[PDB]
Amino acid sequence: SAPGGKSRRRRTAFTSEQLLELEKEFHCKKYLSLTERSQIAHALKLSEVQVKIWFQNRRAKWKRIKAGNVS
Repeated sequence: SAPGGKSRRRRTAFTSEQLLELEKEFHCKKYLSLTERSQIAHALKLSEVQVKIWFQNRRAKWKRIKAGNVS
């Protein structure tokens, strides 16, 4: 059963199916250089423009849980 979590701005036209590889690289390495980012982008059908903003999502995960503030 999926964990849900109703916060998601739809800002792209990718699918879980094209995303598989795009997440799979996190199991190879923690970082995707320009040459490396252009592999998956050219591996399926994706747009290196969108890849720029795809990284704007890579902070939400722990902030969902670590929803908290500073003095």
